[PDB]
Amino acid sequence: SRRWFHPNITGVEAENLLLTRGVDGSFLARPSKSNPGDFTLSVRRNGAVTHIKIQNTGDYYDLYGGEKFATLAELVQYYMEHHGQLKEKNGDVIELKYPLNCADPTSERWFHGHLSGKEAEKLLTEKGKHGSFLVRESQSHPGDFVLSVRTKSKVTHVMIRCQELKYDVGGGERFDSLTDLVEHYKKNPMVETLGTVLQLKQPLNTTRINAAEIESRVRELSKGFWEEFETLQQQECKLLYSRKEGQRQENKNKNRYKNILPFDHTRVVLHDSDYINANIIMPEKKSYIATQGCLQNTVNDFWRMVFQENSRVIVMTTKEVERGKSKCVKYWPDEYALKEYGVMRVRNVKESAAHDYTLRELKLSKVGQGNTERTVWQYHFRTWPDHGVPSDPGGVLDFLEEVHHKQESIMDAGPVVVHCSAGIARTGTFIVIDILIDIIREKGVDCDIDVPKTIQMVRSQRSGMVQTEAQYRFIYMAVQHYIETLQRR
Repeated sequence: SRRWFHPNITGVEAENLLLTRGVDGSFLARPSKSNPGDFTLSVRRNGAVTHIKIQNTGDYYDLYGGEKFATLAELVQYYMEHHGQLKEKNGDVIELKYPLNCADPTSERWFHGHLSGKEAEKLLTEKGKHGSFLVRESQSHPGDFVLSVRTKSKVTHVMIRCQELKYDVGGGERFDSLTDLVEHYKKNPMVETLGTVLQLKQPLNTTRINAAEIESRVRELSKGFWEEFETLQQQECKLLYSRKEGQRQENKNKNRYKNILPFDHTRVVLHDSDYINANIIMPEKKSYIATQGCLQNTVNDFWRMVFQENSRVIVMTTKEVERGKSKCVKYWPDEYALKEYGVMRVRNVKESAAHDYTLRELKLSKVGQGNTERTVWQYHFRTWPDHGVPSDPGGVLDFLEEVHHKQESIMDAGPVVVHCSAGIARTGTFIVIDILIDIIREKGVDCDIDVPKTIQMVRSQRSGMVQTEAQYRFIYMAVQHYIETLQRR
């Protein structure tokens, strides 16, 4: 987990922590209380503490005096090692040496706080498998905690004693935080005298729901969304995969933002150089490619990729110059016009304007070979607001239904190409919504969906997909809308 992240702390307290149990080079990150959605990097230097603003533009994380990033975890990783170059406007170096770990277990998946043993047993019974576990506060002995584990099946309760600030299960080693304890016993499982192993394989799932009762869950979260989202973020340390190819000198100018790079193990490798800032996304039979908006020097690469991957549908989530900002170089010809882009040729056959989007029917082929020609349908979503999300998800739902049918009607088509600015925020929101609806569309409303687990899966294929709580909520709203305007049928 992001040990260096402190969820319910204030600027003043954060100083006290670093001034008492931190040294020079000590750091932590916290949500900003002054700014909804923003964050702060409290660093200790020269016996004193600075607070560096980390803003979430809605598309990425912007570090004042630093770079832009897809996740906080990738941010800290970047300054904690290779290219440790964090400076003040004076030009002096701020070093991140020692993560100051948080004892507060609140946004841990396994932590349920105030909860009864009868309630906990219920959950573990019908939401659990071998290895499911959770940690609640003891109703019985206050200050202590109970670990409850599921393993012809049983549930087992182990007391966790809190003595003089440390935690122990009644013997052995005494830990500093409940997170320390849990990690230890995940790795070093408690055993019974009668020979049962108390395995801790995965926290008990509290986010999976049945699509039918989506309305009841949205009710609860709206009463929350914030907790669920934060718990999702606390998992991004499990996703720090290699992005070495994107860091090659030759590939640097091929990225819209230098530190927002494709994971090596899912990047699109261009044959016939080989680099593009794009990742294949496969749900765990429609697949996706998530990519940044084009750069003037990457347009030929965009079409190479489209041709190579056999994509027949493109989804463009950014509108034509939103206001005073380049979010994508125009990479398609004017209507009726025909253009070459390196070895690739594109004719714009026709444009249909809908209310929420524009459709361009494009003909793509390699130069020299007429036989390689295929129609690519570019779906250009136009009404996404400059700030936040659409008030109503209907326009988005309608847009995806059309994309889905187009894709479904074209035999043996490759991945649907989805892109926005950096290719992680709206790109992430559309893809997840589409994956969720796909599941419902195929399996009906008596099916299990887990929004956060779905985002996690996708985030293991491209960095930091889905950026904001608003996007998180909107995904929920979108799915609820689909369910409702479906049951009425």
